Amino acid sequence: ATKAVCVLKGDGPVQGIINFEQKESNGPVKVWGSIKGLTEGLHGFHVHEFGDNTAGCTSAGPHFNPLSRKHGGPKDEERHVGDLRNVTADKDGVADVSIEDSVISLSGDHCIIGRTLVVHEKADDLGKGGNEESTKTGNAGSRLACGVIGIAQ
Amino acid sequence: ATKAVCVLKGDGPVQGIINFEQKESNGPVKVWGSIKGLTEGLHGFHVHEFGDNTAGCTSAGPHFNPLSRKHGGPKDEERHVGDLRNVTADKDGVADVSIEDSVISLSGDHCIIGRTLVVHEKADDLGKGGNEESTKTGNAGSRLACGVIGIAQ
Ligand SMILES: [Cu+2]
Ligand SMILES: [Zn+2]
Ligand SMILES: [Zn+2]
Ligand SMILES: [Zn+2]
Repeated sequence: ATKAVCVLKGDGPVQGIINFEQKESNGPVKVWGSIKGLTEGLHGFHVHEFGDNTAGCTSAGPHFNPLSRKHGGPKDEERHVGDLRNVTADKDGVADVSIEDSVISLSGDHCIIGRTLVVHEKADDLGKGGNEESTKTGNAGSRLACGVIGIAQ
Repeated sequence: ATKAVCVLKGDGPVQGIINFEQKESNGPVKVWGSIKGLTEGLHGFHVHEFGDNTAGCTSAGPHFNPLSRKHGGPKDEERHVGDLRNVTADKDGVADVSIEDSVISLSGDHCIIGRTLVVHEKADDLGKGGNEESTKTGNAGSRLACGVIGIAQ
């Protein structure tokens, strides 16, 4: 089993800690933790290509997309590797994150270690927003907080 | 060619940006950038095992040492993978860094992507200090700033 971690920070009050664990090579990855300081409701959640925080979250590049596919969310084969849909902040602006994803990995050519996890201002429309950008990015607005994904003990 | 980058931050004023470039698999890695806020003089400069910033630089773990060697200088055969050259700050607190290292790598068994770069309170003694601890850590004092090493464009 392999593990990773990410501390999310930005220019505002959004802060979080997200853990990753992958029991088997090419197996599902458990993603869990908490993000606070968010507005209630849906916030886009993505792995961006570059683990480059030199210009804050702006230098993280586009969605991690090694298979050169369209943006999506629900369907494993019809998304970018980095598309992790939305986190949901409850009434108190805390998102309790707990999901399992079978497309990201902590090794091999879908590996996310050394890349940037980003939480967004707005909901990701999952590719169904009805415009061209929806199929590129999901229209999730600004990057509120991010961090580089590191190897964990 | 591949590339990496690291933004070093801590609780004090020490901060910086360090770039990595490796033109060939298992070839030398150029390491260059700048760190500010430092006391004039030598400062230890290490790759630590874990890219875990959840307890600040403390959660980075030990020197990256996949070959289970003693601590040394970068030019020694007996060294940890993570034992890089000390950086040197001028009077104004700025260490402009430019080195090459042939033991770290951006892929393979010595890969440092997803690990942590740390700049220290004082000089690394290169394992030539006059105590036992010298050949464990190099006696470089506290961890002033650190960051996770990410994939760059
Ligand atoms: Cu160190
Ligand atoms: Zn995004
Ligand atoms: Zn996407
Ligand atoms: Zn060492």
